[PDB]
Amino acid sequence: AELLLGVNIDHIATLRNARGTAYPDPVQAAFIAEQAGADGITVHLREDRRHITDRDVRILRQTLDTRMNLEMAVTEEMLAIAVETKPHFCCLVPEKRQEVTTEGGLDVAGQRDKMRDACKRLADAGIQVSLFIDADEEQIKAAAEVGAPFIEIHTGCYADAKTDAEQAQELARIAKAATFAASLGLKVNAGHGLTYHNVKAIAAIPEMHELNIGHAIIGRAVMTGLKDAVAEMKRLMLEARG
Amino acid sequence: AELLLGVNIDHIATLRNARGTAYPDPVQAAFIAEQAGADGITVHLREDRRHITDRDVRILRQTLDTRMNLEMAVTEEMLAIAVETKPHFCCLVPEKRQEVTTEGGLDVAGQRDKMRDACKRLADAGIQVSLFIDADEEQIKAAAEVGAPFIEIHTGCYADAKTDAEQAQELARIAKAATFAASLGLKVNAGHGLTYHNVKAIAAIPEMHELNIGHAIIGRAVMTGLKDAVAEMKRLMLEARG
Amino acid sequence: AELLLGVNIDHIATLRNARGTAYPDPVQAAFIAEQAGADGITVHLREDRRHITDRDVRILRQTLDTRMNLEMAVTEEMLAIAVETKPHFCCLVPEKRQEVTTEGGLDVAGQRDKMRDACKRLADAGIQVSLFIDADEEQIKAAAEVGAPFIEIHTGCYADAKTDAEQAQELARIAKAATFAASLGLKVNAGHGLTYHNVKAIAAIPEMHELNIGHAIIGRAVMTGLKDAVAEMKRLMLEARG
Amino acid sequence: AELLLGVNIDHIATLRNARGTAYPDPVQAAFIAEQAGADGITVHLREDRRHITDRDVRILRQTLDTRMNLEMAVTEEMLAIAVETKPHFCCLVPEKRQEVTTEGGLDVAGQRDKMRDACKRLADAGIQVSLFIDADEEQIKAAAEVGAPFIEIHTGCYADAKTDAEQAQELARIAKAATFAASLGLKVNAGHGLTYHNVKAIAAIPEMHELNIGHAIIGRAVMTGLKDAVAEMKRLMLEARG
Amino acid sequence: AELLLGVNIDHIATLRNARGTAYPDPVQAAFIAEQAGADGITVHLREDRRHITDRDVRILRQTLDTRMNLEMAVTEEMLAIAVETKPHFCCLVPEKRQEVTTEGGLDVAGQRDKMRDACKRLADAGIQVSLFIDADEEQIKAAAEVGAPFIEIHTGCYADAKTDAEQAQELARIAKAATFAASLGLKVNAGHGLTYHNVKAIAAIPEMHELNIGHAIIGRAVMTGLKDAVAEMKRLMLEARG
Amino acid sequence: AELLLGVNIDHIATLRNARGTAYPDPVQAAFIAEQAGADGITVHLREDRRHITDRDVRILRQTLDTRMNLEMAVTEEMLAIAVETKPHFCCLVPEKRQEVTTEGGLDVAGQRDKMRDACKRLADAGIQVSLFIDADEEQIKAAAEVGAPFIEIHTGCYADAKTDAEQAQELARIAKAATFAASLGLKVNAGHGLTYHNVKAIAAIPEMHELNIGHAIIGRAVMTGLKDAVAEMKRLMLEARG
Amino acid sequence: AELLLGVNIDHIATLRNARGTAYPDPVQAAFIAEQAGADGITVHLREDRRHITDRDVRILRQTLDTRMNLEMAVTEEMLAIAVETKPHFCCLVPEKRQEVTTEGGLDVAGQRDKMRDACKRLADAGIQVSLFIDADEEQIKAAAEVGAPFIEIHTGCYADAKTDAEQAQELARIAKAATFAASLGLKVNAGHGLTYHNVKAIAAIPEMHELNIGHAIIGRAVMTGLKDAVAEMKRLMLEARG
Amino acid sequence: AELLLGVNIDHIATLRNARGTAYPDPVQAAFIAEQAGADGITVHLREDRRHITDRDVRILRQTLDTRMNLEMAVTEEMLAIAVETKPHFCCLVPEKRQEVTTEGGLDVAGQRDKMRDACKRLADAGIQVSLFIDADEEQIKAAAEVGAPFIEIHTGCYADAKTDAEQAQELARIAKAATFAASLGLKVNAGHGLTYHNVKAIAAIPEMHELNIGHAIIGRAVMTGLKDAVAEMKRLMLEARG
Repeated sequence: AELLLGVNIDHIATLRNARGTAYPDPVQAAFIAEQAGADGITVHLREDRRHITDRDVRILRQTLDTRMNLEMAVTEEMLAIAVETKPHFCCLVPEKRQEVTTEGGLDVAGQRDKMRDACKRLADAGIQVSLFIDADEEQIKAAAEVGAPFIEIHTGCYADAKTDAEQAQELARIAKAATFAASLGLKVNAGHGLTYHNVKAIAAIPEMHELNIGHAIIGRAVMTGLKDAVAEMKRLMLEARG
Repeated sequence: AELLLGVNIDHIATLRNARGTAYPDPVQAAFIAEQAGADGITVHLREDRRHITDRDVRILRQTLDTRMNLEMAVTEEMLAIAVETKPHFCCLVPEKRQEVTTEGGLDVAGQRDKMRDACKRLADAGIQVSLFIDADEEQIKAAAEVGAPFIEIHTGCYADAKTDAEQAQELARIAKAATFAASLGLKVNAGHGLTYHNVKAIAAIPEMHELNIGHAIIGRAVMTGLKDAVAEMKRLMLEARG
Repeated sequence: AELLLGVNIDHIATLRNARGTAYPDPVQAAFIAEQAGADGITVHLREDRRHITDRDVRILRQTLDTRMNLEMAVTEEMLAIAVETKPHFCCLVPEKRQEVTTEGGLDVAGQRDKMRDACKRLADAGIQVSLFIDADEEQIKAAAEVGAPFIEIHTGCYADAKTDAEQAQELARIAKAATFAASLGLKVNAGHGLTYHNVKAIAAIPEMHELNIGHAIIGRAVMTGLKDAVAEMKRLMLEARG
Repeated sequence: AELLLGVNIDHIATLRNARGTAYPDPVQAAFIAEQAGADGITVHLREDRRHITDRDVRILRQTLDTRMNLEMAVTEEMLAIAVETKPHFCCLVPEKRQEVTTEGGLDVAGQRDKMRDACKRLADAGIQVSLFIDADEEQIKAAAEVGAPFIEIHTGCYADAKTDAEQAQELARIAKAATFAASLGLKVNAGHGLTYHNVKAIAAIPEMHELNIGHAIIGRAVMTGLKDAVAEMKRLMLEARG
Repeated sequence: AELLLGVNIDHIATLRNARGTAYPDPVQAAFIAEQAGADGITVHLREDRRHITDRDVRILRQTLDTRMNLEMAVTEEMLAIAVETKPHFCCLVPEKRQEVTTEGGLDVAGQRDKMRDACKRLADAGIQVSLFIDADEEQIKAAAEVGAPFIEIHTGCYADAKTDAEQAQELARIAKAATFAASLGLKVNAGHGLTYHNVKAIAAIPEMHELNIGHAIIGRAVMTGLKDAVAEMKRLMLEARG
Repeated sequence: AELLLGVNIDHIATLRNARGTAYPDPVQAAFIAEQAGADGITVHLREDRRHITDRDVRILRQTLDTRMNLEMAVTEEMLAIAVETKPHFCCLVPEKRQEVTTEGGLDVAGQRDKMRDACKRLADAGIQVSLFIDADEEQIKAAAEVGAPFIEIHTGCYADAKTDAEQAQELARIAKAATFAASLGLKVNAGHGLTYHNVKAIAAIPEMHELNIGHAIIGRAVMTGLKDAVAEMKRLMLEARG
Repeated sequence: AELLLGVNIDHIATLRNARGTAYPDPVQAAFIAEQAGADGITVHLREDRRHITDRDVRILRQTLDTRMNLEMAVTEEMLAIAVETKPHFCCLVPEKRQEVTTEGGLDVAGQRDKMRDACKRLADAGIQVSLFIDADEEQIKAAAEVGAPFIEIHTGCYADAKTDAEQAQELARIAKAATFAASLGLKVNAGHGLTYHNVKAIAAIPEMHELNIGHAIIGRAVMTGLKDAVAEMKRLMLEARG
Repeated sequence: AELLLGVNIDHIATLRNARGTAYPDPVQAAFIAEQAGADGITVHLREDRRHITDRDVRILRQTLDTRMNLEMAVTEEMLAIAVETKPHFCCLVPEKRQEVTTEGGLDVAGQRDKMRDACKRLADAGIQVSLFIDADEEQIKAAAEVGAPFIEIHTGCYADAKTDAEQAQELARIAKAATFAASLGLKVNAGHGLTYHNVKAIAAIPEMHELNIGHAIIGRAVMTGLKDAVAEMKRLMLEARG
């Protein structure tokens, strides 16, 4: 069971929206990445459409050769959109202060009914749901209890570690959380903030299923090209596992 | 006298500022482009520091191997900064509705004193000033009258042409403006909005001195890498001239 | 301007339809071509949707950064599809033997009424029409009379030339045909069957506006990759005109 | 233990044939592939020679540097050619409806006389025979009972699996079919319809001797070139066993 | 018109023959070079089949996409092989003491009877003949009387030029000889011995039709690979005429 | 430990010597290969200096960054050259009828006196000696008694193996012979005749110390360039031991 | 973690200072290395600023995406510079002969007071200290006693080993030294003089934390380019530990 | 008319020497450069052999495939070596203060006896001599009066020009100096300190025969590799003349 990699192309759109032209087109990047080590493409459809737009989602859904992971907030609009779109995966994320925790994860343990409804609903649509949460066992437990098949652990605190001791600390937390989530029947993803220098430690955690990385790749891309940027990340990820 | 190309790296910073990390770093891109066909690097130091930051300007000024073109508004702050920085070039641009025209060019013909002061001031600092203006002969004339050594014609209307007839129209206007500006002792640049498909027609206009292109290059870069993106643009630009 | 390259990506889809998978996708090929030297993308919507399908046209129309040239037979179905799709260019080709001539181009001189009608109806939709015809003065004069802004000379016979003498003769004929056509106010294209070894003599012809090439490019792509295949064809074309 | 890759270049030919030209030439693709990770080259010599032709087989036979794997229907014409051509391997496949099962595999269970004879005849010419069958125990036993050295499991259903569950269900089917086939002294292959995204789980299966892949490889090749298409596939395969 | 390049791939077979293996296979080099700047492929079927063998010719004749230039001695064996093979071109070269010049080229002045017969016989077969001679007037007049449509000047002496004077003189000798041949209605070629550093002076000679180079190309190819080697040669040649 | 690769660059000089030119120059190949996977460079100073010449050895001895493996016949001339040259290694090979085996390797069992003298004399000079012998016990015992520290098994017969049976047997023969040699205190090498498709089985033999390959590498290099050719071989070797 | 690579870019600046230009700039090299396999960048601020200057350190400190390892002599000037610069790592090296030992590493066992002081003062600035010393137990025990968290074993002698025996001996010594050092709670690095051909034996040593390499990498960069030079060194290092 | 490029590989050696190793080796750089656009290779054999050494010159002389240009001070030691070494070109340069003018050039005007003798002596050994002088009429006349075939104008001041005006002033100086030098029968060169950014204006100057560049090329090479560094420079030079 190879460690999978989902490439988030959101920032290709960031770059496009700055001038309101058609380029660069997320649709092209998706092709490059899928053929360069990406097992899935991730797009976050924000409410304010900062980058990825409804057009993007609509055409990508028809052009992706692998599968879509729709990052979105738990709101009527987005729930409706995802059910309509039928993405293979859906990643629920906070987008406001009430749904967010002190670390930026989805507050599941405090919104059990809302999350329960959302999960069954997305599941009836044939969508595999992933609740984006902190390496918090309480949230991890609640996630399991509301029926999500996946949870994506927030690796941002780890990415932003200011000292090695602080980083090693966040690593351990993440690792124990993953092990705990698995013992609950959850498959577990991570990836937020991961870079070419801190990706290996996470990739090594056995419970990890897939890593959703975006920015570091797109940031490497402007220099070296998307093909090599994605390929390097996948190479490093597999090395971590061997 | 080879047609020169200045690569605007602003959007590398756009990409960086989206997540507040250090990468991608404009400093790296500047190296790649200078060695890939760029005769100068252009950075726009906006008042709100959307992308390029004071850090950027400060280090770039020490790392560029060619020369800096500081795009900036005519305000006390920016005038002070540029005098302090001593860029080789300075490109005055509108950033508000009063300094802008109906086309987005710097309103020179209506602010002669402000522009006159700015030009002599930047010139005393040893800076070669370029007034960013529309292909308007009135503005072109005023630009000459206030003492600017350069003017950069706004090629955006041309870039955004919706029909070929409309485009050919904007081309002619641009070409006659350039010829007119030259007969006034001005050296003339262009470049805003130019892309890999419409760059040749502009590059062919003999009066053109240097083209300041940014977005299309950076947008091509996320796919192919900055090296080739800059090189392709310079290749197309020189073909236009032969 | 300079000789333009219209890349026909039909065979990308013949490879696809040979299996029923979604790969390779013409949408990707189009992006690669548009960035490798192609000034337009061409697709031939056959009545039997043998390669290019309606889905290809619908999506391509939204993804192309340049413009679409739609080759199609002159039937109510296609004209309706074409009027609705609104591509920049349209090239009317024969699909049935009662449509073809001795050498293989559209038969305009014999179907002036239908052709006059088509041209009018497509031009009304804002589409610029081109009639694919043999290097035949009769057909060329008729193309003009019916209102077409373009004609595309069928370069097959020249590409199929079995001897050096037969080739030089076909060449001369194409060139004299092009000049005549121009004298009638027509803009002229070509490209069918053109290859890496025989494209220069055609590109050297001054009246040539755009060369639409497919098979030879795709044929080189399977070995080399589309990016280089296209850039090569383009390079050769511009060398011929210098 | 060392997983071999067998590249099928049939679709290089389909491309060519869609036009009647000499290119792209299968003979070229074989050199490229044999030097990019291919251990053998496969060609399916169909009755209607829709792609690979008698010339191809005649020249490929004198130009391959590794070995030929002739795919063919069980007929007198083919057996006769195979015996004469003396290819290293031979893969008996269904071309007609009365010789194919309900899922696609060659119907050996229901043609034991025909197959027993094919095998003895081909084996008598020093050709190692493989029967292209479904992952079905009844067919595998017939295969062994008749004497074939090899069998090639049809991964068609696994490749076409719509849901993840449906895919895992089909994987287990193949893996148990292979283990079983091995217990009866058969060497087992696969490959039909495998892609850069599903090949690994099949390559992980121990009993696999050689994987015969074609379409996905050629489909990647029109984009990246045959060399990298072939080298990637090989790399993924060995990664799966590592 | 277009200055052409014939690539002699003889030395590919030279590397092969030093071992009795099948690699490297001339057939592969051919595809590579024709797709990288070669306009024709040249092979010299020596009597002793030192490198090129009958199978090479037999198969190349079937795989070449451009055309064959068969270099050969004048012997009944070779004339029959040539008439059977029907290569597009035939270059008659000296292989024995009695047929050579002290300078190395074919002694046509001394074998007027033989050569006349060869030119006629090869001509009725539809083969364009070239005589490999020295930049000598007597041999050129001989070549002319005998009926050869082409001549290939021996650029050997120029290539081994020891001083800058010695070289400039041989250059001049060829330039005049080429003009002399043309005034006689002969088309002229050269190439033998030409390298990456001395080719341009020869390519610049107006009367030159095609350059038949092999050894310096193969010698560069062992380091950089055939493709770039061939492409690089072609480029230097085109640079010479620009 | 590390399985090593000695690259025989003899055939570089073979291409050169076919013309008396200075290119390709063995000295260049050496730098290329040592920097691409070679751990040593091997040259065979034949008596007739067919390829490698004294200057090659004289200069290589000065430019090599790793070390020289001098292949040579046992003659007073060569022993003196070797003692003078002081290459790190010396591989004694058969060049005349009286010194060869019907299989091709050095006949040590038949020249015990001569070989013993060579090993001692070359040894006092500080050269590690290897005897090029067949995978034969009598020759190995002979090599052992005479004092040679190394032996290089002749993988020729295995390389020219006609069937999969013939090959598997020669493999087995070498594997056992290698173990036999080691039990005698000899270090063992091989390589001759090994290609990109048969090298792995040999590299996997535990007792193998270094593989001295040349011809298949040069033969691949003519197409792809030395660097990738060498690097690719090295990789296959490392893959074999993993 | 995995063996880390510390790339020393000092020689980038020795190339620069050899002329007084601004190129090549170490700032660029650092970016290339950080993206090619380097986990840290090393610079040696010599008292004579022979290559790396203060400007290099000041800017690098702001541009590096990983972390700075500053090599420096133990003087008040450097310590003050180091305390202020706050690099992640500091490696104390001898610059004067009253600082060096027999083999060339720092002399800690003889200057325990100064070293205890340094370590304390640098650790107080938050810098992690490493003492560059020979593979000498006495020096290692003293490094520990004075408080250093790291030591870097001087691999020069092993890299300079004039014979295989001298090399294996130096190796064994380094390995035994590393183990001892570890038993004292010290983390151990190495790398001086390490090359592409001798780096594996050192990387294979388990106690090795990071390898700091410069000269050999830069030496390969002038030929190959930094990106590949680094990626190669890295590749070799990770192969050694697998 | 055909501008030649002469690459100086002195700094490849400075790199090497800064460490006492064998690499990087100048012999390697010369092959790379000679095959990437260099028409000759230059080496400055200084008195203190700080970079290029007697070994280098001795081996480079037997390995160059184009020709050697020996830069040296006018002394007995050097003349003697030059005469023996028999380099194709020789460039007399100042190494001491009493032999250099106020701007840098060789003082010929003030050492007519010394120079007249050097020239006659070197010329007597078949060496073409060039005097490295300033763009100063007094020195150019002395150069011609003494007999030197060539002169190499020192572009040092133009390269170091601080302001644009100062640069144009220095350019005109060089261009008039060259035209003048030409009128006296001298062949004129340049190159010192030229970069990828200022080389073109110098290459545009008609009278220029060969440009000798080194530092900028090697400085680009540590980043991109010597091949592209050399090929870019050549490309820019020819673009300037085109």
